[PDB]
Amino acid sequence: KPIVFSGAQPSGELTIGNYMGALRQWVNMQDDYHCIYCIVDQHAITVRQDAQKLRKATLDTLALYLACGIDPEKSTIFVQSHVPEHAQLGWALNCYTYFGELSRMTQFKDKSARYAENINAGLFDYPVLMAADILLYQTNLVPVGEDQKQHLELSRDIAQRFNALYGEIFKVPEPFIPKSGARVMSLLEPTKKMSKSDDNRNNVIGLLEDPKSVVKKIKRAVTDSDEPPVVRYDVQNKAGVSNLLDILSAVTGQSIPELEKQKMYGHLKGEVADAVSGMLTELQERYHRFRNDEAFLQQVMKDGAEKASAHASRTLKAVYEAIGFVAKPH
Amino acid sequence: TKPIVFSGAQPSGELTIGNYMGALRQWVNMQDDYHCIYCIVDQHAITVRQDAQKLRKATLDTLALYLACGIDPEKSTIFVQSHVPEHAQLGWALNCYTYFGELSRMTQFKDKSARYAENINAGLFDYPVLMAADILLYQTNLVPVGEDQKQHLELSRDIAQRFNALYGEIFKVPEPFIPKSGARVMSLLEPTKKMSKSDDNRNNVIGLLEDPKSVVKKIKRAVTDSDEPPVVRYDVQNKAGVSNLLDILSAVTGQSIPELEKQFEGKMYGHLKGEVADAVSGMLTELQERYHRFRNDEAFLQQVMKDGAEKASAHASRTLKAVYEAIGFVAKPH
Ligand SMILES: Nc1ncnc2c1ncn2[C@@H]1O[C@H](COP(=O)(O)OP(=O)(O)OP(=O)(O)O)[C@@H](O)[C@H]1O
Ligand SMILES: Nc1ncnc2c1ncn2[C@@H]1O[C@H](COP(=O)(O)OP(=O)(O)OP(=O)(O)O)[C@@H](O)[C@H]1O
Ligand SMILES: C[C@H]1c2c[nH]c3cccc(c23)S[C@H]1C(=O)O
Ligand SMILES: C[C@H]1c2c[nH]c3cccc(c23)S[C@H]1C(=O)O
Ligand SMILES: [Mg+2]
Ligand SMILES: [Mg+2]
Repeated sequence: KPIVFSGAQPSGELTIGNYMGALRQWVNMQDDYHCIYCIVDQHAITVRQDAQKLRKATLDTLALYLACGIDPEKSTIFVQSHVPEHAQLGWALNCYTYFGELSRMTQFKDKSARYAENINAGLFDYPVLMAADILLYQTNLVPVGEDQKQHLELSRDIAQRFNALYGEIFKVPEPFIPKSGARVMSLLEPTKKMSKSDDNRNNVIGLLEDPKSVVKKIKRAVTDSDEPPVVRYDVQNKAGVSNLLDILSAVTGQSIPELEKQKMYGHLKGEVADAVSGMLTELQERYHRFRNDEAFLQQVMKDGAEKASAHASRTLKAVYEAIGFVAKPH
Repeated sequence: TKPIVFSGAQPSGELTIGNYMGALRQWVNMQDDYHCIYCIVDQHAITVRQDAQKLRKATLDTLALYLACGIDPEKSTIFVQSHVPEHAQLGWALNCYTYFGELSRMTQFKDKSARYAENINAGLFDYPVLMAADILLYQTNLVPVGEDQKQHLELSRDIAQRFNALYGEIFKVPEPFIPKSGARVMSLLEPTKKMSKSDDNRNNVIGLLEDPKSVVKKIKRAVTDSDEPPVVRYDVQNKAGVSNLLDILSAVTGQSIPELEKQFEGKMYGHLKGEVADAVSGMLTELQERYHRFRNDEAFLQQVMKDGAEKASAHASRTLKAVYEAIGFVAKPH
């Protein structure tokens, strides 16, 4: 069985874009792959977090994984900072990553624009720690949304570069990007993707949004000024309507069967809202159960970090041995 | 309760008289009045490409030379950086509180980028952050380094202050200790660049294990100026090679530059070179008598690293625990 690894930041409440781009695939892959899923709190602090909100968001993210169907008896689930090997491989991989590879990254430039007062070395080094997360587990396949394609390309290049110097230390990982829902767009600015960290909460549908909020947010989503108004797919010219179709389509898997609903944008918006909320209520029932069982959350983190540590330590010893470090005395 | 001292050196070649005068001599001398922790920073070393077999050998070479110089494992904690995972862990955390601009302004990154233009890697750029992690983990008060690391230590002070301003008094704010002489010993054939263990041209450096004959030859060929008559006077701008010899002699003997200039009135650079070579070789006799016994005692080397890593881990994990609590991480279940 190939190995699957993927992560999400506790930087906010997971969104429907997180669900369609990543989490839905994570759940689907649990029988055909040895799946390892991580709450990457070390990545989350590359953007300034209130300390209380970060601890809460870590546990919220864990309960949301569980609520979406990530099964701790099938998959390893763990918190990144609980496994020191991630930071240790992160440093070693820095020494095999070109500065130019990092400065050219779309996320670094975009987040630097968004956080001009906190352009820190963690933001720059983000893809290297990502590569470390992935390569530690001899990962074959990495289910992510479209925005992480470039980062995953670096992970592939780093694995191959290190292997060329030292032998077959790493597996070379490949992305798994879904054909629908890989880049869900912001409701009030459909030219930019939906991001859980957005200060403007109305761009985003969180997985825990009650039915009234969903109606309100979807009703106000930016749509085009065509005359007459019809539901057609043109990302360059009907970005908002196209994103609303993508959301409903990747929620019900039909495509042009909805394109054949030839009504007004308010009919689409009422349907998206009802459909989206029907999904959440099932998820939300499991969440409110998992989130308030602290003993269960602690057991899942404990068991998951122990499982991850066994694999991560094996790869890291091999890396340290290859590089030339004196082994830690036992 | 003694103030805490931390310092490191990379396993990147035989330590030089520059490493000794700028750092190692002070390391030894601070062992009685400070709680001293000294590190072989192999994770920093790999920011420049190393052959794996040479790195492993150089790690033990460096450890044995620490011990031969008088670093005392009864008095000091001695360990290899990679043996203590908290260093990389805090290294990542401090990345998130270090500005990209601060790192791009470091002179070392610029200078090494020029030397290794084919390997300008993210480790070389992030070098000072891991350095700050190494130091801040141990609640360090004083960091004995040569002058070239002054800028890097200023960053460590800035990172500690920045972090404490957000989270409370998690870190001690470390201070450099840089000697008044021998803080930047210069290369013998190119006196405008410092002595460096990593220099491909071995005739630029005096390693701590070099014979008296080898010392005499390298000092003899050291670049000087064309003053006729020769003038033994300290002037880095105009007389870099002669000034470096005076600095080296001053660093060995304790004699001031004015005293040495008076001493060498009417004398030739050959007089200066002979006195430098004799002084340097006398400085090295004791550590050279002991090096091979330390280097060939593998059980001793392993035991020192074992005990040191255990002692380091106890202090580092307490600081890292406090850092992770302050940042907002969920603590690992026990
Ligand atoms: N709008 C989106 N559509 C689809 N997938 C997405 C979207 N945003 C993020 N993802 C995916 O979700 C996963 C987790 O990413 P991440 O934790 O960074 O979420 P995020 O919403 O981008 O948060 P942040 O704004 O803090 O970066 C990744 O696989 C990422 O590609
Ligand atoms: N020429 C020098 N004079 C005085 N101190 C020096 C000199 N070179 C290095 N040092 C000091 O020696 C210590 C260890 O530095 P390090 O291990 O990098 O040595 P190095 O000779 O600079 O090697 P490399 O060329 O690999 O950087 C530091 O405190 C550094 O400031
Ligand atoms: C959450 C982030 C992350 C850290 N480690 C990994 C490993 C795999 C995929 C991802 C990540 S996806 C990435 C992102 O920023 O989207
Ligand atoms: C060896 C390097 C290093 C790593 N961690 C530390 C901590 C203190 C002093 C130094 C270092 S000195 C520095 C240098 O490059 O000179
Ligand atoms: Mg993101
Ligand atoms: Mg150096």
